[PDB]
Amino acid sequence: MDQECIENYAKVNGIYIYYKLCKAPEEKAKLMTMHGGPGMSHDYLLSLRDMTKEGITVLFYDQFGCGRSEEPDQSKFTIDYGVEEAEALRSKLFGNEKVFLMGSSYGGALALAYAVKYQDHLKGLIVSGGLSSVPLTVKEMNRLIDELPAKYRDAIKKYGSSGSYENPEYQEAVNYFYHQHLLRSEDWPPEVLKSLEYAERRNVYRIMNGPNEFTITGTIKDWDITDKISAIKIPTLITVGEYDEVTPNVARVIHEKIAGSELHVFRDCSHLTMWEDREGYNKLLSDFILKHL
Ligand SMILES: *[C@](O)(CCl)[C@@H](N)Cc1ccccc1
Repeated sequence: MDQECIENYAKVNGIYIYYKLCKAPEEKAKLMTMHGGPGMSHDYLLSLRDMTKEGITVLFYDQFGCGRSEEPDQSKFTIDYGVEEAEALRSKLFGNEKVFLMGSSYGGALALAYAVKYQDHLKGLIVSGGLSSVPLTVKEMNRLIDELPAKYRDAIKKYGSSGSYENPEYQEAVNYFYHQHLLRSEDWPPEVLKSLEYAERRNVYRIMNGPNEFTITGTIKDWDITDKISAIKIPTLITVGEYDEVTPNVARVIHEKIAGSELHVFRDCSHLTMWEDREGYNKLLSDFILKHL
């Protein structure tokens, strides 16, 4: 069964980053995880921790300016910097071993940007609810907004149009959206709540993402590397939910570009598929890693 994890606060390429590694028994493969946001934390991905009894070691770590890690210079708020951070961590920790990469949401996109440069260091890639193009995901989310009942749809196009995010009606619509496309549940896990809490307390989510999940005005609103991800040749497991805020259509684009890549859609699921179907999610990412051992 579980055997706790080794927590540390090491110095990466310039800044102090927090990480939590859980390895063995009978380790077969090592796996690094990248939370979403931007500006969240490993916390909400702690369900993937169950894969250790399946011989999978997991590396949970808060990215720059996230969770328990120090915030770098405002200019370092880019995805290209996260990639340099990831590689530095994998190396000054695992040496020159080939590790499996797992990215969730923004982490998925980051995970992709990683493979585009350091795929040779990876043995496999897992992109869950991720994206390769922000403008695309934005276009997809807008549809979801229009598909929401007028009671909330209008509130999102009104108060979200006058900068009135502190409005209760609007905040009411944001919630309905989250309980529909972010996480389908009434008893949200603490891990998620902590990562969400970390998003409102730091500055990354603010400066890179925006007010909320469906109102991106940060510094990635134009990010798009679709014409780059085609160069990835390693085994890729792309998962996405049915009601996923980052539609399976956006997951489809990634599927095309990556040859031989798998694509799995979780019915009755949304964005955080980690808690909606923990056993099935982990099982899928587990067998994926074990076959491409
Ligand atoms: C994920 O990182 C949430 Cl865990 C998500 N915010 C990424 C994203 C979605 C839509 C637009 C930009 C980023």
